Amino acid sequence: QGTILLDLAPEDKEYQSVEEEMQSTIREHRDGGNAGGIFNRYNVIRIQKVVNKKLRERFCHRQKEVSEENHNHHNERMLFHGSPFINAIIHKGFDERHAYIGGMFGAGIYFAENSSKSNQYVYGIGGGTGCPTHKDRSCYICHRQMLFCRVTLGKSFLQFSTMKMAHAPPGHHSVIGRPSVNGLAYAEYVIYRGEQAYPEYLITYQIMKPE
Ligand SMILES: CC1(C)OC(=O)N([C@H]2CC[C@H](c3cnc(N)c(-c4ncccn4)c3)CC2)[C@H]1c1ccccc1
Ligand SMILES: [Zn+2]
Repeated sequence: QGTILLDLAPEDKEYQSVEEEMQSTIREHRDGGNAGGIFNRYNVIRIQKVVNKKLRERFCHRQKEVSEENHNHHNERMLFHGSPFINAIIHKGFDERHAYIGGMFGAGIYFAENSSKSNQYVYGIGGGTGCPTHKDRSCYICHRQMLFCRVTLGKSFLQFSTMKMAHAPPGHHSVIGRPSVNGLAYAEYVIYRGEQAYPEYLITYQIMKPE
């Protein structure tokens, strides 16, 4: 009924596959490490498959709708997501009702192809005040969580800024904020319907200090 978390073993190719994507999508960010910490690698301590009959089924039902309106192409894609609400997400699914127009963001759920981008948000916008125990955005002690999700993008509307969007434009199912000068540095994939993202993998890790 609820969700069941399935431990993958490091010997399992799926485990290796998921970690590789994470480690390899670490990229340098213009903030000197202020948001997600200074690190050149992660210590992946755990990777669990998220199994939830209800959620999978809703996700599949939505994927079919988007498909009929996108010429039978649901445009599914694997993307990362980091936020202080992962534990809620893996049990109740993504819920746009917690997405609000504010600051540099529209009322949608944001994803990223780069694991280090998602890491910048695990403790809040701009990293917030860091981990709860040491209030350190660069804590190497506390364990972090991020999701490698299945994301139904359907027909994406491309634009430079995504901060005052309430829903995907007419005819579309997602919005991609693209790089610009004086703008974004990495593309941001946004959905406005929770059902368009299934949290396939729960990644437990720590950023490692440089050597
Ligand atoms: C900047 C935004 C646009 O990028 C996101 O992806 N955000 C999501 C993160 C998670 C959130 C969310 C999505 N699904 C949920 N299910 C819950 C959630 N929270 C509390 C209780 C129950 N559920 C929260 C909505 C916006 C936002 C966000 C908000 C605050 C911190 C980090 C990230
Ligand atoms: Zn800490």
